[PDB]
Amino acid sequence: SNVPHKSSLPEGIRPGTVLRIRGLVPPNASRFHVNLLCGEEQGSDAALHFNPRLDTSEVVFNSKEQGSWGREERGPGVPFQRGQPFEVLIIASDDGFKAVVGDAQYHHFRHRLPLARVRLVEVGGDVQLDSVRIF
Amino acid sequence: SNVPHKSSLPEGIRPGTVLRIRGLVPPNASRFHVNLLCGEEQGSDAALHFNPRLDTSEVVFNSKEQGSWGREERGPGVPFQRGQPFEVLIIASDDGFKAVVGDAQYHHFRHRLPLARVRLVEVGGDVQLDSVRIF
Repeated sequence: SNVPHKSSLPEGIRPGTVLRIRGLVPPNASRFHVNLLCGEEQGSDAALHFNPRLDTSEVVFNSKEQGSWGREERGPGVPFQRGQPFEVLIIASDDGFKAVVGDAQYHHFRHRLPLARVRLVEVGGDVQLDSVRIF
Repeated sequence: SNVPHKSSLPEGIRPGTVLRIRGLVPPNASRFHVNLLCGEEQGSDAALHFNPRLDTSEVVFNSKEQGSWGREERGPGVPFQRGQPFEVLIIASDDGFKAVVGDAQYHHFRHRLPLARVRLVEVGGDVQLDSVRIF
């Protein structure tokens, strides 16, 4: 494992930016995450932390600012399964991020940090990442 | 076998809206269309008319305002084939519609009508639809 994926967003992201993540959850995965970060330094603020937790069957959403985590939000269940492929859309809108899993909107995360600060996508944890694409 | 597919959008669509269309272009297909319409009336204004033409090997984009069509825009060649499945994203931003076809950004259509007018997605013509989803 032990390596996160990083993708720069040269144009930043605006309402209408779509991140498509395709991958599969390894059969003994505990957790993985997708972070929208505001810069390339290791403590940088996270506009969005999307963290499916399959050892506890839940999906946590949060933000991180000046080094401290915000309040956890969480969706209905976990739309991921060990050993199973997935396709996630993270869609930037004017008032938040829409997290789509499969064929259904899973959660709407209202913006906590300004959208214009987001500068990179990071994908880490127990996941087999097939493809990260920005549209 | 096939039918005009309508998705009603009573709250409209906002920037950061993804229309995902999956289907088959059947073996003898001439052309098909995805319309973002402003109402349910016959001949409603169209914010976007997306029109792959298999018979002429072009993809046409246009609008229909106040009864008459605008000037057509064309994408580069035809990324559709008779007898092949496809995935199209139509992504609404503040300034236009982004068309993605099978992992490749394909064309950008600047708004000609205010996005707020859109009330209905219609998919018709020579296509065998798998799914239409609006996120």
